[PDB]
Amino acid sequence: SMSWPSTVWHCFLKGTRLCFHKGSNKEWQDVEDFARAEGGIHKGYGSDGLKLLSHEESVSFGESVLKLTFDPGTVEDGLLTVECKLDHPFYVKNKGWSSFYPSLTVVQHGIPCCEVHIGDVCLPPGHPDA
Repeated sequence: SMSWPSTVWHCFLKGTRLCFHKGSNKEWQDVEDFARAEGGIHKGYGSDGLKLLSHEESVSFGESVLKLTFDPGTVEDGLLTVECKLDHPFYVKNKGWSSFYPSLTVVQHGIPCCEVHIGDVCLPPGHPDA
């Protein structure tokens, strides 16, 4: 609808931290450090979308953050847990732009959003349905 913000890797914005449940690195890593380290252990990861399974809120170094767990749809690829800002937007298949905090997303990105819920399939930029 409104055009994509600048993503670092998959649908994830700057400041996101990634924790892959499977593979050679199961530690938390900054998304930019990860994207630089790739070209490529995770090529194509989540290319059909990332289904949100769970969410919670936390504080990290004085900042309120979300912690989310996503399913890419293949057991062998494994789940992904991320830490992201409260205003992180997601482009949900069959629903469009969504956020856990639509008003904070408006201020930070200018994008009007529905509310995200468990079950939503979050698409990467350039997915055919995105």
